[PDB]
Amino acid sequence: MDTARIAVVGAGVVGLSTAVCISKLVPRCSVTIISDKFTPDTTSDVAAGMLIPHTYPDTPIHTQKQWFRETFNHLFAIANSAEAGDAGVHLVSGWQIFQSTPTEEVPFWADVVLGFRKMTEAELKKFPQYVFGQAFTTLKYEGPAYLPWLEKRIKGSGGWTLTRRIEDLWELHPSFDIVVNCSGLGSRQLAGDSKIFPVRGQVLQVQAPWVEHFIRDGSGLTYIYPGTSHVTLGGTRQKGDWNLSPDAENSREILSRCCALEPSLHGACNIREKVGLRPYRPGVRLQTELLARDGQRLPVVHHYGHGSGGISVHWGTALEAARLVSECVHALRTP
Ligand SMILES: Cc1cc2nc3c(=O)[nH]c(=O)nc-3n(C[C@H](O)[C@H](O)[C@H](O)COP(=O)(O)OP(=O)(O)OC[C@H]3O[C@@H](n4cnc5c(N)ncnc54)[C@H](O)[C@@H]3O)c2cc1C
Repeated sequence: MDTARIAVVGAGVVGLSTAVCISKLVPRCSVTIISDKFTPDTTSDVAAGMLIPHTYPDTPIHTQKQWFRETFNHLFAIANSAEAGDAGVHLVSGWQIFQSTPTEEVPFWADVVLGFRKMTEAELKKFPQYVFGQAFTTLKYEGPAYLPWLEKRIKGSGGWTLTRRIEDLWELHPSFDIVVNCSGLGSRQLAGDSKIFPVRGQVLQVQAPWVEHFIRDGSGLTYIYPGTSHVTLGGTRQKGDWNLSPDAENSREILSRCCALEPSLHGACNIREKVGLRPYRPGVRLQTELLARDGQRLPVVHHYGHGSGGISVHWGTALEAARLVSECVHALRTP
């Protein structure tokens, strides 16, 4: 037929990024986006948005580092472009502190992020309960702004957004050629894999524009991130908690920790708490599965289980997923 009919389930940041890379990799494409919840309210919108490579347990550290590099150098061109307002990608400076001096003070992502260095004595004076610190400048992406921009790009490519429920993948078989699974935590029901589980995270969005440097205490328990609209203050990592009701004691402990780290936070307004379910998987599922039970073929390339560090690597993972897509499309062309 000389045309390929693609499909991407998932409206998260990676669900759209994958279709972007597919539209710019595969020669002949007709990729569509099909998800229950789109860019107004996805788990990628509630996300803080800082580009800090959280260490994946089950992925090669050089592969993960390269993913962060490929993502960073794309967002870095975005921040220097004219569309940085609409795409919502801005350079954010700040510091990563530590309770005790680590054995090695250089991570695997020092030479990619801008100007990795140590905190001076005068900089260590800003935090009395802390011995060692690091200083650097990264990029933060606003989800309620970045994801709509990706939508406006894929619309130019030729895709469209359908809002329907997909209980099982076989609904796409009698029409679509290949399916791209980017449903995130939802894929637990889609692909049946039980490895992915939800890590609950609650963040208080407070408004205080004087804060302009981010502050992360190394532990995931305390992060203070500046935002273009709401300063994002959070440190909750409950595991297996599907509960999306904002619990109050978390809003107490997060505020106490973050207020201790940055004191000027005392005079702040509009302390509105939201929650989210990180789709956690030891290794981000990125492989081509060919499921077909007493029927015709159905190639499905999986792409989920991003965890707490999926945004900082969403472009590299998109590249690898589009690689599998191109390989399988070639397998369909040639016999
Ligand atoms: C509070 C919080 C803070 C975070 N902070 C950071 C951070 O600073 N840095 C970082 O790198 N990462 C961070 N993350 C992680 C990051 O937000 C996610 O891991 C990642 O964006 C999710 O990738 P995804 O697009 O596959 O999943 P999602 O964003 O959840 O996208 C999945 C989408 O697929 C669709 N879908 C789902 N199920 C179905 C179904 N059954 N049928 C049809 N469509 C379906 C829906 O539209 C859904 O929104 C954070 C996460 C949370 C919760």
